[PDB]
Amino acid sequence: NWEHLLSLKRQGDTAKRLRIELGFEVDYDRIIFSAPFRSLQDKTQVIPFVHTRLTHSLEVSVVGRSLGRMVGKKLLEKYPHLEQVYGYKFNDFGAIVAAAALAHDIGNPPFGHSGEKAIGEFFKNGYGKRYKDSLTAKEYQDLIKFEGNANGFKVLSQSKPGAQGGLRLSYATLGAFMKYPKESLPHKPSDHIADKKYGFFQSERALFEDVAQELGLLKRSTTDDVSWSRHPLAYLVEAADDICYTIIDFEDGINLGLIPEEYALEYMVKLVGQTIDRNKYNALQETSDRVSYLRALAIGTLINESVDTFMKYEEEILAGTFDQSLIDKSNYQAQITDIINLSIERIYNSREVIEKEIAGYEILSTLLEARCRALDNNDTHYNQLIQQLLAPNDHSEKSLYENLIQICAEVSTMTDGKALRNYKKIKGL
Amino acid sequence: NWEHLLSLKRQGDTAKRLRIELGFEVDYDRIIFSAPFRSLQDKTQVIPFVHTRLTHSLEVSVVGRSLGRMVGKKLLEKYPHLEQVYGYKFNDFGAIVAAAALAHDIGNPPFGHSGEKAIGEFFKNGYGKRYKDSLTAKEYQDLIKFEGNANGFKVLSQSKPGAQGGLRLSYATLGAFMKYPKESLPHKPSDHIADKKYGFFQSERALFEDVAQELGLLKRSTTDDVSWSRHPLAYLVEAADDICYTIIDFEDGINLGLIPEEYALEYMVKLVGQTIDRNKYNALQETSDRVSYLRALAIGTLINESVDTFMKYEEEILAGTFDQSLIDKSNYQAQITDIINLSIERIYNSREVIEKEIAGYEILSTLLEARCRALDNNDTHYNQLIQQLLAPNDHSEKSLYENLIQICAEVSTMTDGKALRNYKKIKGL
Ligand SMILES: [Mg+2]
Ligand SMILES: [Mg+2]
Repeated sequence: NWEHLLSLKRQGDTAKRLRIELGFEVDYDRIIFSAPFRSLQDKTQVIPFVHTRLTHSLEVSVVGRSLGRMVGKKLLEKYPHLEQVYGYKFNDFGAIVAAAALAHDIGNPPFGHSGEKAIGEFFKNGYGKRYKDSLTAKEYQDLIKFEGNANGFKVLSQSKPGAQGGLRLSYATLGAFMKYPKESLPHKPSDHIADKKYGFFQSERALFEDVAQELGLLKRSTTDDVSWSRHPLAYLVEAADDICYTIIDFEDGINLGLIPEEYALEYMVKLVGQTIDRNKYNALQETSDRVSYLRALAIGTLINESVDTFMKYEEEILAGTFDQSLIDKSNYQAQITDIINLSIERIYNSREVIEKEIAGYEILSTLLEARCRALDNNDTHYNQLIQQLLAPNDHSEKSLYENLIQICAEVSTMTDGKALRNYKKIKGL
Repeated sequence: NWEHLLSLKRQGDTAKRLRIELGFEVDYDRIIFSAPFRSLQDKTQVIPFVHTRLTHSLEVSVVGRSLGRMVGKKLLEKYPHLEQVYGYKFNDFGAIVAAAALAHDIGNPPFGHSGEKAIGEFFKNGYGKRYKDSLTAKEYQDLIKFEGNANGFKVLSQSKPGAQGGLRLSYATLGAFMKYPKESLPHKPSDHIADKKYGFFQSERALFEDVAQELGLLKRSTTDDVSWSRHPLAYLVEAADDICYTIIDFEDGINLGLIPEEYALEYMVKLVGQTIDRNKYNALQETSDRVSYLRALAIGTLINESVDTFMKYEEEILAGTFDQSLIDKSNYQAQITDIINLSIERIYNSREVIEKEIAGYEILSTLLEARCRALDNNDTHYNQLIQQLLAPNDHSEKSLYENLIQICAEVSTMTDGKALRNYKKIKGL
């Protein structure tokens, strides 16, 4: 039911909010001005001009806003009652998808997936193994299979003294942000696209249950482990992100010298052939302009194809029977796969990227060990100094799992500069 | 006439474009993906978390989008025919103002106004004085009173082989971007707000004349020096920029330790008193959260006040008789002035900001002198090396003024990193 999916409800609301009577734009406005989003300006994208996480978020938001606007147009033309009595507009869908896409990278720890694996391995085989017997199975699982999507949900909606609900985003935006509406256990029960990872920690189970019950998400789990169907706009958000990750990593790889210019045309002829102006392409004198020209065309065709795919399986998506992505139903699957493999071989496996990941591991391991050692023995002078350096903000009487997840969130959201400086101080440099 | 002001015309168009038959959102989308806008991620805001030019542009765009949406609502309710037959929406106004505000900092040289003065002084008393007799009075004036607004217009609309019209933005966006629709001469003929500076160089006179004739801007000059009235949405763009420059420089100054916390409340009580929740403010435990809370409130009230002021003088603004800014008609003028003066005394006059400006002067002077010396004698080996290092892109048979303005644009749009590296290479470091 689309009426419940486009909920304007926020945390702490008592009276129901109706479309015909704050707005989805306000979510984007709040995310833009938020400190965690601003902090993305000092966070890199594990590549050797090259995009930072802030620009990637910006570009993803721009693709998601286009996808959502077209999808809202088509749904409003398919469900007249959504605008006749409920008063919804395609700009609403665009705003929801753009706000969800803008914050999709707000909780990811530095150094890419290597940082996530470092946080996981710290609690699996490192100093964090001591907490295994003091936590429940799902809590420990969250600790060992730490992902930045659950951390991003935590950042977007975590209460603090004087700020309940965090950014207080609308429930539609929160639902679109959740790509994996399931708990930390069981680990990958099936081949469904939404079961690859989890989207919320144990400290957010009640809040996401409230969000799902407000949005009317279908309960797909018959056991005691909660799991819901994906929000239909989460498909658009993820498709936008994949389109950017594919076409823009290739642009960045080509412009940085890691990928020769020939592969650009070689893997973009199929994508851009239907709309390329050959005279304009040949008239361009710089490689950067040509690759930008190709990137714009490819993004446009992929956006249109994703909209067509979404409207092809709307009923299946709303029922929860869709087990793959919108980009997986692409006619350009071979070319997309070839581009992804070439990017993996030339960028992600480059020395510079490997070197950086090896440093992240040592920095994150050191910081996590220092924070945990301070947590266990908060009486020594060195531990008091560590607490002052890394957690001067506040202190409270919380549980062990809450403290550990707070440590993980604080370490994940540090800027590369702040993390490196703290690691050097702790290492006496 | 508002119908002509909301023009969808772009460079090279032959058939007229009508609202009821590409869209103002496309301008924002293009600016986001443009290389010059991306380059703002490596450009600082001459302050010692602290905003870069990209985040300032982002925040300004967000304020301008709010202002434009409210102003469009009120104009559509005041002119029913703008939506009944022409089919315009308030989202159009919001998109135009947001696109204009996003690119307002795209042509400014580094090191703030110190860089602009360095470029001016290079041609006034430096090595550039040799070109005074080889150029017209207005051309030389443009060289010596170089501003980043004209350079931003150049960046947004300058033709290149394979790219005619640059980003090919809509004419409404270009009109809203132009804060000073006048030539380089005469220099400040009156006290009008639009006559403080100029908005386009001599190489863009024909293009901006075409833009003004398409938008129906009123010719305010009876002499041979062209000058037009401000576009009504340029007032909103400038008001948004001033609101951010005032409230956010104060936030940055407070958070950086240059401004104590007391002045925050002292100068924000009047602005935020009508909408502040005292319980929420006192419950916050960190200074950053409190100042963010105050900044959001102040931005909201200033936005509403600016909308009210704009609708107060709509007829005067459309006739061209308005000689001041929207922020100049504020009831909070004393508090705004006090905040600006405190920011000037504590941030802009800080050592760190002074030191940086003294370095900009030497870097920009060195780079401009090297480029000019390469231009005059393009036969020596050293000059060929300089041309390869600083201008490898392309070469053409252009006039002296075109070459000099191209040199100025290229130097102004270099990233701080690229500029510093080139200056060190030239200095043999
Ligand atoms: Mg992404
Ligand atoms: Mg500004």
